[PDB]
Parts: sequence; C-alpha cells; structure tokens
Amino acid sequence: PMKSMSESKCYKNRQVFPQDTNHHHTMFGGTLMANIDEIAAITAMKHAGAQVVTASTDSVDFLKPIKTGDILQYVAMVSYAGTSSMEVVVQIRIDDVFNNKHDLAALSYLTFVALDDEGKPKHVPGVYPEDDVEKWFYDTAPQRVERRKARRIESKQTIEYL
Amino acid sequence: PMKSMSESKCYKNRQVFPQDTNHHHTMFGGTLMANIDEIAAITAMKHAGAQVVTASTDSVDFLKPIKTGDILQYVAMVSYAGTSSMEVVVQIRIDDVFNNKHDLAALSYLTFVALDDEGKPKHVPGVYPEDDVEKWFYDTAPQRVERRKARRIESKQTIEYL
Amino acid sequence: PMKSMSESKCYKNRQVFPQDTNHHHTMFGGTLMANIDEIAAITAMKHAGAQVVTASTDSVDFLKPIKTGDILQYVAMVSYAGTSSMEVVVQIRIDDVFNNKHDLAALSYLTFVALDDEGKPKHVPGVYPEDDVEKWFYDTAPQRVERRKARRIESKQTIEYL
Amino acid sequence: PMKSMSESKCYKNRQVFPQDTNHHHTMFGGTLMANIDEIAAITAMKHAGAQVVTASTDSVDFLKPIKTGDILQYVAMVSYAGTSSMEVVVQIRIDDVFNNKHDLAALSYLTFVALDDEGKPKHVPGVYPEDDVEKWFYDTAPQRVERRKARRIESKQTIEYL
Amino acid sequence: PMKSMSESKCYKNRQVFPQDTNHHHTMFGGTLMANIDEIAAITAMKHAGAQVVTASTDSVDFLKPIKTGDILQYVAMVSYAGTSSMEVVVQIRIDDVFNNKHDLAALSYLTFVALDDEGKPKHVPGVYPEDDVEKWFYDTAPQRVERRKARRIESKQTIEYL
Amino acid sequence: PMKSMSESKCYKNRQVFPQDTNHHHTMFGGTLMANIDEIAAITAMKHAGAQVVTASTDSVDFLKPIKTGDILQYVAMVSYAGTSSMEVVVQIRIDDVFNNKHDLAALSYLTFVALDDEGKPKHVPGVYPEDDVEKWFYDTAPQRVERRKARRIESKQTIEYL
Repeated sequence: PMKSMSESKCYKNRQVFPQDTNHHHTMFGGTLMANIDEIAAITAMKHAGAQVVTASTDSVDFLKPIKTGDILQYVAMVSYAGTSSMEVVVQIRIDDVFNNKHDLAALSYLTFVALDDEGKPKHVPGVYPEDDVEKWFYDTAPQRVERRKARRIESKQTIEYL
Repeated sequence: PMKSMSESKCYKNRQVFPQDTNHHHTMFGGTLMANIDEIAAITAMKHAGAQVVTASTDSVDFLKPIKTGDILQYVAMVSYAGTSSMEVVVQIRIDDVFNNKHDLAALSYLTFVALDDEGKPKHVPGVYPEDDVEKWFYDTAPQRVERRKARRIESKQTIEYL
Repeated sequence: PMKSMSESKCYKNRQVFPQDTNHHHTMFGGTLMANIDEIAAITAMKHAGAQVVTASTDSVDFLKPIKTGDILQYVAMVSYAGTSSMEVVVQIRIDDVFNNKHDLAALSYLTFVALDDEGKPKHVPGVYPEDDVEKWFYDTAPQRVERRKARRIESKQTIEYL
Repeated sequence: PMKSMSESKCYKNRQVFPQDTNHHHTMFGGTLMANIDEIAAITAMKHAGAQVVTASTDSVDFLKPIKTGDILQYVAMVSYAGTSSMEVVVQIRIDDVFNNKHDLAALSYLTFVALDDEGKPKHVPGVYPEDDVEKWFYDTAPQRVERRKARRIESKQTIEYL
Repeated sequence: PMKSMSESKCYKNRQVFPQDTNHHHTMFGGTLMANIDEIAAITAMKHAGAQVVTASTDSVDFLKPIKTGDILQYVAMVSYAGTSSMEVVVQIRIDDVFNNKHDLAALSYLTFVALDDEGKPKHVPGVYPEDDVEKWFYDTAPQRVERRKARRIESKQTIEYL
Repeated sequence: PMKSMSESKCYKNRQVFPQDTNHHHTMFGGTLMANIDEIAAITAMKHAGAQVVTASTDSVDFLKPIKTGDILQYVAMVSYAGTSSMEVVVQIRIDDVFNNKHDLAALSYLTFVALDDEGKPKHVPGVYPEDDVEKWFYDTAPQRVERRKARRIESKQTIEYL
C-alpha cells in the first residue's frame, strides 16, 4: 500500500519576527531548524498514520539569508519510505508577495521512525511521486539513504569510543 | 483586477504543545487567536500584495475543545474585498491522522486594511470563489461586512461616550 | 445572587517588548488578543467563582497603533451575566507616564461559560453596574448578547454546510 | 515635588501557565522574577515620569509555592525615593477565586534609577504613604536602604578583587 | 562530607537576542534574572545531589549595560553550605571574542534549600574553595548569610503585619 | 596560527522544562536543535574571533530520549578548521545528579563560516586537539568534511533543478 507524496504534504507560512532573528536582523538558524522539525513531524505522522520520532536530522542547507519581515513558506513531504522509517524533505522558500517570486532559502532532509502505541517500530506505506519536483526528490533519495546508513556506522563507532 | 480565493489561500499545520494550553489540558484561546491573526495576515498580504494591518477581529467561535497532542490545520482565505479592506476567514480544523478525519474546531473572521509604504490605505484587487466552500464563505460575506460596518459605529459611540 | 461589576474587575499593566512586535515596531494583533483573553478569563473566573472556557471572541477593535516601549493598561469587567455565561468587556489603553494621558487603543468583547468540576455549565451570579461607564457597558450588553446568540446559528449553518 | 505611593501603584493579574513552571508543576522562580521586574519598572517609570533602569534587585523572598493554574496578583509601589533612585516593593499574592482568599506568596524589593534622554541619573519626586500598609513599607525602608548601600560597597570590593 | 566549589560549578554561554531586550537594545533585567535562577538551581542540585527550591534571591547587582549580540558567560558555584541550604553566587560576564576581554556585568546571590523525595529539607555536604576567587566568595559568604537570615524574619513581620 | 579545541570549548547546562517537550513528555528535537545551533555558534565565534553564519547543519543524531526535568549538558568544540570555515561538534549529555552519570543523548555536527564586518569570508586559525576525545573528533573530521563537500554538490543540482 502506497500513498502519494501529495497526500501527506504539509505547508506552513510564517512571517519572520524580531524574536526570530539575531543581532544581524537575520533569522536564527536554530529557529529555522525548530520549524523544520515541527512541520516535518506532522508530514511523517500523516504519511505513517502513527506517532513518530525523529531518528536524525540528515542535513540542513542554509542557502539564502532570511531577514526580519520576510514571509517564509515551508513545504514538507515524504521523499522515501523504508520499512518503518521515512525520509522527509523540507523546502524553505522566501515568499515575496510584492513581485510574486519564490526563492529557495533552505533545504532539509530528516528521518523519522513510525511507532505503535507500545513504542515499537511500525510498518509504513510506500510512497510515490506525481509531479516532476516530487519525482526529483524521490529519484535522488536512494543515494541519500545509503549515505545515511554509512553515517550511522560512523556515529556508532563514535558512541562506542566515548 | 481580481484574484481567486485560492491564490492567497494559506495553510498552517501545528501540533498542540503544553506551552500552548491551560492547566485543563485544553488549548488556551489566546494562543489559538495568535495563530489566527498570524496566518490571516499572511493571506491578506498575499492578496493585497502589500503590508496590512488588522483593523478588527470580527469573531472567533470556539466550537470544539482542542487538546494537547491534537493536530491542527489552519486555512486562511480572503472571503471579501472592499476598496482597501479584506475579510479573511480562518478555519481551524482538528486533523486526525490515525483515522484520517477532519473536524471543524473553530471559525474566525478578521478585517485587514492594505497600506502603501507611507501608511496610507491601498486599493486591493477583488476576489472570486471557484469551489463550493469558497463560494459559501464568499456568498455569506456581504452580511458580515455590513454587520462589521454597523459595529464600527457602536465602537465609535463607546469611544465618544467614555 | 448578585455581584457588582467592580467585584471582578481586573487590571493588568504591561509594557510592549520587541518580542510582542512585528517588523514595523507595531504590536502584533495576536499578542494583544492573547493578553485580552488572559485578563478576561481571570475576571470571569472571579465573577463565576468557577473554572471558565472562552466560548467566543465577539469582537476586537484595533483603534490606535501600539508601539514598542508603550505601556498598556488592560481593564476587564463582566458586563452581562446570563444563566451560565458571562460577557466580558476588555479595554486596552495606552498609558502615557509623561503627560498622564490615557487613550483607548483597543476594545474587546468576549463570552465565557462557567463550568463545574465535571465540565458541565455552572450557574453564575447576576451582575450590576455602580457608575456611568459600567452602566454603559451593561446597558449595551443585551443587544450584543442577542447578536452573539444569532451568530451562533450562522456558525452552525456553516458547520452543517461544510 | 512629591507623590503618594498610590499615584504610581501598579497592578497585574496573571495566571500561571505550564510554560511558567518546572517539572514539579511549580512556578519557575525566574519567571516570577521577570514578572517582578516588569511591573516594578512600570511603577517606577510612573513615579519618575522618565525612562528607568534596574540598578539592583535587593531581594526576592519566595514564601509560598505557586502552582500551575493559580492566579497571581502583583502589586508594585514606590516605598522609598532618594535623589535619583526609587525603591519599588512588589507583593505577589495567590488569588483564590473559589474562596476569595489572598495569600502572600512572594515579596520583592528593587532599585531603579531614572535617566534623562542622554542617560544621566534624573531627579525623582519624593514619596509619601496614605494607608497603613503603605506606611509600613515606607517606615521600614531606612534599614533596607542602608543595607543596600553597604552592599554596593561589597560589590565594589568584589569587582576590585576580581 | 565535602565538595569543592568546582565540583558543582556550572557555566552557560548565551548570545543576547532581540527577544531578550527591552526597547533600548538593552537587556531586560528580568531575562537576566531568569537565566540566573536557571543556572544557579542547576549548580545547587549538583552540589546537593537532590531537588532544590529557591528560598530567596539575596541580591542582583546590575553593573554594566549588556547590549544586543553581546556574548554572556554565566558561572554559578556554591559559596556557602548550611545544614540544608546553599548560597549560590552567579557571575555574569560579558565575553568579547574580538579582544579576548571579559567584563563583569552582573553579580548575584541566591539561596536554595535541598529537599528529599517527600519535600522535606535534606542535609547537604559542606563546601570548600580551591582558588583565590572561590576563596573570596567563600570567605565573604558568612556575612551575607547572616544578612539573609535577618532579612527572612523581616519578611515574616511583613507577612504578619499584612 | 592555531588554537586548541579547548580554547573555544563552550558549555551549556540546561534543565528540560514543560514548554520544551511534546505530548509524550519527550523533548522536542526542534528545541534541542535551537539550543545546538546557539551554543555551536558561540564556539565558532570564539575560535574565529569574528561574526559567523551557520552554513549548514551536517547532522543531528538523536540517540536517547530526553525527558522533562532532565538536566542537559551541551559541549561545543571546533573539530575542523578550513580556510574560512569551521566544523563544530556538539555533544548533548543527560546529566544525572543523583548517581553522577552522563549519558550521550545526541550528537551534532555543524558548519560555520567566519565573516569580516562587510560579510566576506574571513580566515580562521587552525585547530589542534589535546586529549583523546578531542583527538577522536579531529581525526574523524577529514572524512566528514569530504562527505560535506560531495553533498553540497547534490544540493547544487537540486537548487538548479528546482
């Protein structure tokens, strides 16, 4: 059983406030991160139809500065479905309502595991793309996943050492 | 010059945290109201393509209790365009991911005014609906706007009286 | 059993901080509304001697800009007591400490329902005014309250339609 | 020039929210202190008719545990006025709306200095009490003051040694 | 049984954001004080090996204005250990990463009580200094402690009187 | 010109409050990420002697659930110094004050760029280790850095495609 990438796609529009920025009037990367995780977890929950935990934040690329009073659009979707886990891709776009432009300011990939009521890993549906963008993320997912798996081994060695 | 109710339609998915509730495990009306104004302001900004100020909160109807760990979907859209003002309707739905339900937990109507860079009221485009929901809010708007107009008078008597 | 409007009258002085503003050094409507609901709920709790829930924000009129560094005075009173329900009026004034001026910057009306421990609507005492202002809010409340009940139906039609 | 203690007296009712507490459902002392400073600054601003800075927090005595859902009443008053400095006393009471009790749960004393537009210490009016409580705080100030002054010296020695 | 002042010494580095300041770009004393309590309570729990409550804040001396984007270093240590109580001294330094200077911007003394699982005062180990700074606060605490005991009674009289 | 890993090592002790958790009494990963980014940026600033921007979050591995009332220790250090960039490793430990344990709950790597006052990349000193843990992170840095640079390209393609 399969769900589309659109089915669980979640949106979030926010305006960037003074309490969201640093001393440079530039948005705190940590605030951006917290929003990213919030939206992504909702997307993962919707796709799995279950509670989720964040296993890892695989990367956040901060591509463009985000200023006070900028309007952000966050798009989260499942880009990959393993057995009990999913990759969620979050796009952060600066949304300019004055010239109707949308610039890509941040890109993030996270990994969530679905759980049952007892906290055991839960099977999830597979996922499929419908448009060219979803397809891009879906098609590039398999290399990211194999990297995540290799990086898990490095973290394991690190933990074993400490 | 006109826009659809869709072009400016904004979404927001948020789960309900402790810091968002009262001691009863139920969501504080204040937090809910703050989310409403934020989302609606973004919508009016998209529609007017201009800065906005909230002129009034026409109403907030709390129709169902909202609990910690509930998943919220806010939908904001412009339901009416006057000269320089917009009515924005916000629907707050309880989104159940375990049984794929959606319930209407609250309903809010706001009025925003568009402004130029000098803080003067700006002309806005008109609005039109495309589906039966958009059309229900679009069709029922004219009475609400007049009731809003009447109530501005009542506020005036009151300011004068004090 | 009856209480004066003064018996439950509550006050709140607060300064307006950067975290309460948007990009234009102007107070966020949503923040003002959260403060309004908080103060109103305390007043209704005092009047009912019971836990309360906010059934509706009947209106918030934003009349004057509220700026960073402004001192706000909120006054909350019960202007109407139905069987289980209270209308609360909240006045928000900008308090100028340099020329002892007070300006009405916002006006709000909210509806609370008092509950027993098990969550069932509880009977509240009646209310009465003692001065000219209190009398004004009191005398105008029944028309607002009849509008509130009528609006409830519109909301019901909307829920039914959706 | 002189003012009563009552002319600058400030009130604040707030409910204690989950976000204000620690793991034991108990109000974070830090929160309480932030509220103290806020209400005290407003009071001192009123008295001095100027911008103010917190010179010192002379004490905060935590006397009764404050719990989630509690209603707090803060009362701030100038209990002493030197040349450019004001002592503000804040009383924090737990306000029980179920039985009309008010227990003193905290007491605090702070020192503010009034500043002119350029940042120099600004003269403030004298202060005088009108009721027995006001007289109590007013008459006991001289010992808190000489305790403040001796302690400024100790701070100086500490800075010097470091 | 004993512990050095170092064993429980806690550090906290934070940058000063817009949300932490008032309208003068300058750190809200309240924010400063919330951070103080947070770090000091951690040190006290570490030293006691138990839950703690804040009994009082004995003083906060605001020595230097702290501006937006400044880097703060908080250091908390136990400077005195009664039977069940601890004086904790918190030092607040402005950390300049450009010229590797540190300025003392605030100094604070708090008093905590250790509690057993049942909420009763719990005996704590004594404390000893190892360096010249630790010795300075250690050697000076007894005079502060006696000032604190005296001041608790004062606070008692105030409660009785009111 | 070179700095030890210890020279810029920054600590943060924090306790996990109700407002930091989700409905399962478990710390929000978003909150943990904000904290991570803050401490790491300070470490970056210390090492670089300059302002910094967060270029990317390379990973966050969530290894153990973190619960309310837990005490956290964050440790941030520069593990790699490129020309204008730094890798910062943040360790998050659950600190048990009752049995003196420290458990590794999360590990993160982030990448910062040093800027001059005009926003151009700035040269940073090199870094070197002094103890076995520092040496472990330093010695594993080269492989992560090369992975960072391969992944940046993927992101370039993705940006191009979109």
